[PDB]
This record gives sequence, C-alpha cells and structure tokens, in this order.
Amino acid sequence: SEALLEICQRRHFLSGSKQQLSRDSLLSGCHPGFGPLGVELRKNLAAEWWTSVVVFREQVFPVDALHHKPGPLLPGDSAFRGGRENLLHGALEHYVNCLDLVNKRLPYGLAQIGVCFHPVKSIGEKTEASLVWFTPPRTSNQWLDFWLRHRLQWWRKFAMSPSNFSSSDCQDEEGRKGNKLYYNFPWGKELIETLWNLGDHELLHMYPGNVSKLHGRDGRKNVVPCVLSVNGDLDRGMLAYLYDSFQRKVLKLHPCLAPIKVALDVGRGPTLELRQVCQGLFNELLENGISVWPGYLETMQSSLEQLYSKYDEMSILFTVLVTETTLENGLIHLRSRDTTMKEMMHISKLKDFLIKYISSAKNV
Amino acid sequence: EALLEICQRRHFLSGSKQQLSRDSLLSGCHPGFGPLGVELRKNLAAEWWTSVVVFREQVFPVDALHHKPGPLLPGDSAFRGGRENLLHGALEHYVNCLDLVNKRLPYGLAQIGVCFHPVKSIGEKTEASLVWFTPPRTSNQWLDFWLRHRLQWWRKFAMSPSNFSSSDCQDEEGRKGNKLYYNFPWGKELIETLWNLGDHELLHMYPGNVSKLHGRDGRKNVVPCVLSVNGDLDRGMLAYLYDSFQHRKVLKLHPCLAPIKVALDVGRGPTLELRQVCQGLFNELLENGISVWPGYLETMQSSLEQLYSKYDEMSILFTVLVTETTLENGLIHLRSRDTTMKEMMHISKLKDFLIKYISSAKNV
Repeated sequence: SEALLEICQRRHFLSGSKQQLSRDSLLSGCHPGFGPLGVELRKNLAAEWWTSVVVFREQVFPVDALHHKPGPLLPGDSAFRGGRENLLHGALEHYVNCLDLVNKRLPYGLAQIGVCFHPVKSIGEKTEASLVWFTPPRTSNQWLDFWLRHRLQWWRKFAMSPSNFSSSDCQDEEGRKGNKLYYNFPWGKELIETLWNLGDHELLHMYPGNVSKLHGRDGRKNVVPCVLSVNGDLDRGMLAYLYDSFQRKVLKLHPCLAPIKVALDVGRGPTLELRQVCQGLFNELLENGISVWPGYLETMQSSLEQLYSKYDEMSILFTVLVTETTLENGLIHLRSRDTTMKEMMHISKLKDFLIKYISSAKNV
Repeated sequence: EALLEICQRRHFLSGSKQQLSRDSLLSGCHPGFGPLGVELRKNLAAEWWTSVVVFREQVFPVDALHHKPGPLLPGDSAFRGGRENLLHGALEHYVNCLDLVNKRLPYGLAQIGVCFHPVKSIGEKTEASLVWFTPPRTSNQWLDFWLRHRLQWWRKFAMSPSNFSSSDCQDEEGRKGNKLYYNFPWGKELIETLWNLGDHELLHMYPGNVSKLHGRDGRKNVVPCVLSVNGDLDRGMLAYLYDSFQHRKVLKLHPCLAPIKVALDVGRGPTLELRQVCQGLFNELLENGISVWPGYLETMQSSLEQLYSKYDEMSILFTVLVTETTLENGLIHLRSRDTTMKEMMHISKLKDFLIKYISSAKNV
C-alpha cells in the first residue's frame, strides 16, 4: 500500500491516469504502456540479458520469429486474433536450417526478444526474452541444472536485496521437470521466468516424417535433440527491478540498469557560457555512450531540493551542477544519488569518471 | 537470381528459393530473417536512433502498442487492433509526455517497432518513426529540415549514395510531405515518408478543449503541427544489401552496419593451445563491442579459399588467421574484404586496429 507507483508517473516510468495504474492492468499486461524512462529501463535491461546470454557465449544466435500465425489453427482453445502466444514456437521452426549455422553440432540455441500476446475479455502485451536451447539427451538434465543456476545469479546481480528472487522446481506441463524464478512483491511472489525441458516432443510434432532430417551430431553420435525452452518476461522484471529500488523518496537502481545516468544543470551562473560548456558536455557524454538529462535547458532553479528530490525520484546515479565558478577553472560538483554527498571535480574528468563508475559496478 | 540466393545460403533470410522473391519481400510477407539478417537490421536500427533520437534531447522514446481494443471507427481495411503505423500510437502521448519539455516546442516522440499491414494476408514491417510536434511558424522549415537530413542518413551508408532518391509531394491530411526511394534493379520503391499533417488528426484525437494542447512557441501558447516521419528499416535493409554487390562476390557492405565484422580460425596449426588464444580474442572483442564469427570451431579445414569466398559471401570486413608462425612470436595474418589485401600484425595490436577502422569510418 505505497505511492511508489505514482512516482512512476510523475517522473515518467509509466503512463496513464491513476485508474489504469491498476496493479492488475500492469501485471496482466493490459496497461497503456511505459513512459520514456521505463522504455529505456527496459531497453537497458534487455541488452544486459543479450550480453549475458548471446554475446560472450556465442554459438547461439538471434532468430526472427513472426508475430502472428497465418494459415490453419487448432479446434477451440482460448486464443484470439492469431498472434504469437510465446516465442518458442517460432524458434523451433528454424531449428533445421540454423542447424547448418553450427556445421550441425550440438548443443546450440536460438535467441530473440519480443512482445507476446496473452488474453484476459481483452488482450495483453508482454515483452518476453527467450532462448530455445537444443540439447543432447545425454546432457539434458545437466544443462537445465545449468541455466537455472546461472539465470538466477543474473537477476540477483542487479538487486539491492537479491534474496527476494528465488527459484523452484516443478514438473509435468509438457513433461515432468521444470523451473520457475520469482520476485517477491510486498504482497506476494509472482512469476518472472519459466524454464522447461521439452524433451524431443513438440519438435517431433512439428517435423513428422524423417528422424534423420534432424538430430545433429553429438560427439560423433547423431541423436535427436531435447528442446529446452527458457522464457523470461522482461516487463514483469523491469517492473520488479523497480520496487527493489525503493523503501525521503529516491529510486536506488543498479547503474547498468538506470533509465538515465547523470543529469546536469546550472547554479549561481549566468547563462550563455554555462549552457555553452554544457552543450559541449552533453555531447561529450552521449558521444561516449552515457545517458544524460539536459536539465540545463530548464527554467529557473526550482530550488535544488525540489530538483534533487525528483532526480532521486528518477534514479539518476549522479546530479552534476555547473556554476559560473566553472568557466574560470574546471570546477563543478556532483551529488551522489546515494551518498547524497556533493564532492567537486574537474570537468574533463567527469567523462572518464562515470565511465569507470559504471565500468566498475558492471563487474562487481 | 544471384544475390538473393546468397542471402539464404549465408543465413540473411530463412526459406527456399520459393518463399523468397520480390513480392514476398517488398510486401513484408517473407517468413523471416536468419541470425545475420537480424544484426544488419539491428545495427541499422540503433545506427538510426543514434542519428536522431539520441542527441537533440527533446526527442524521446515512446511505447505505442500493437492492437486497439475498445470502440473505434468501422470501415476501410485493417485487422481488429493490429496497428498500421506508430503515429496514431504516438499522438496518444503528446499531452502527457509534453510535461517533459514544459510545453516547449518543438519536440519529438520516436519509436521503432514492427507494424502490421494487409497484403488477403499479413505483412510485417519494422518501422522507424519520428513524430515531431512543431510551432506553426517553423512547420515548413522542419519538414525541409528533416528531408535533407533523413536523406543524408541513407546515402551515408551506401556505397553509391546516387541511388537514393528523394522527391517532394503534396496533398493528404496535410499539404506537403516527402518520399524517399531506393534504386532497386526493377526501378524505385518507397522506403520513407515525411508528412506535415497539421493539427488536424491531433484535434480529432483531442476534441472539445483546445488550451490543453498549447506548446510555448517562444513565449507564445500555441497548438503544434504534426510532421510525421516514417521509414522502412526492412525495405531498407534490403536496399543496403543490394547496394553492396553490383568469383567476385564479396558483399562490400559498410562497417558500422555490417552484421559480422571480423571472422577468425586457423591455418598451418595444431589445436587447443591455439583455440585457447582464440578465446582470448573472441572474449576480448565481444567485450569491446565487436561482432566476431567463431571460425576456429570449424572442422574439416576444407580449403583456405572456400572461407574467403564464404566470408565475402557473408560480408566480414576482415578475416584473421592464426597459425604456428604465431604462437612463437605472436604474429597473425589478417585479410581484407573489399581491398582483398593481406598483412602481418602482432595479435596484440589487432583489437585496437578494428576498433578504429570502424570508428574512423563512422566519422564520415
């Protein structure tokens, strides 16, 4: 029973009047959408998942699975319009050609990140992140044991209290054996990801006919793969990550995640020169790939308290202020979203600063 | 013919010589893209966003939807919800997300996302659209502003900018707009739309109350002119791929655009102790934001030439080799692509090299 969800509108993480902010609407995927920051938080979040599963470990590749389903369909079932339910289906279909992609060796998976449609009657839109891992029966229980473990330490990575993220085992959906990751929300836990061991089923359903046209070599042993589908919902995550950045107000979000890094403005200074060197910096930063809020284009001052208590209400790692005292040396000063402190620093070092503060937090 | 067939064999597209063929493509019908088609499109994506959405921060990311439940108007062609563009979606923010610049005009809402259109059948198109709101006074100047800009964007990546035509045009729900066309082999095709609509659609969006939409043009409180700009990333991806071809194959595609930049495996060598260095680079480069095709995993050495005609058939800027005359002194030989040149080079000074080859290239 908090207001955090409001702050998500006042600072644009969410859109819509106080009605549409119905925890349902949100959870169930029937909200009107996110505000600029949210988007970024999601775009930001996602890439972090792409770099955490596609980048480094590559012999896994991106797949473009359509949104709707043309042609025929099945007898009844609670489905509307014909658009994708999940991202797995599209993935599978590719399995046979992209199988060439790895000189036909296993294991190997296809990744994608897109929006999926769940009916609730009205529709729902959720941005899920999926990787359909094909496996050699031999090491099938093994990889599941694997990912799960891995995937968990991922989310906990960015948390300010990781232990609210937990794992669980379970069985028989489309086969026994499976896992689930949850985020604990003040009211209760909710599902943010699914990890099942599809076995050679579905796949065989999709490809009736031959058994050889598939089964990619194992270790000289040509065997029909075991479909392992890992599908995690990004909106409900992006949503989870937020409560984790709250209890003053302030949104303590893990840097690499933040919708925007630093924001700069102006203090006891004139104008031109201020928003002179300012322009330069704005460009210096984005140049080096850093999100910056051009506060310096704003009006008055709105005090500094008003200003600080919004930037915090927006999760802006840092808040740097430039005053005429700058143009005579290179002295500006930043206020840490957290340490609420305001050291001073030499502008030109600002650049390499944020770069490493992030470059650091990134490792940790 | 020629090129196309390649785009499948080298996984840029998915499907037989049937599915893939003009109509199927143009008409956003083809079944999809391979892990390469992806990247190129993906690169072309941000490569756009960092050419419009980033800088000039007064342009923000939006999150329109894909369907429109609830009451709307009954007639013409569409599919229950299924968006036809990002514009209507966008507008649904102009009010709320105006409190982002305190009504200060001009200012724009951008978003990239797949839209859907009738072909009956369904055509999917990744669209990049900027919804720019502007004071009646500058409306033209901006339309003219963008056109010239937008155009330079395309010609900038082409290896024959003189195949990228732009033409003036009038009438619609607004006077004046623009069209961008690429010089495919069968004539010209539309890939971009620049329309100065005027407050029209807007007022229909928001009837009755008129002050609720004033934007402070200077000190003035006035209502904006929606200049909608919409390009086709897919139909474009098809352009650049074509503007990079015309046994002499090699897809001479531009760098910060190329799906995979550097390739890599081994020549006159053994294994592992080598494929151990091939993890020292791989892991490095990715860590540096560089696309690398993990050659070394390959098997049957099978021709030194077979690779070059493949890597060229893939469009991989450079191709780097690791042999025995390496491990000892560290020297590794890399090839080119376009320039089909070759050279020695300490394995160390390589990550730096590429980083700049593309880096400087992006500076043109």
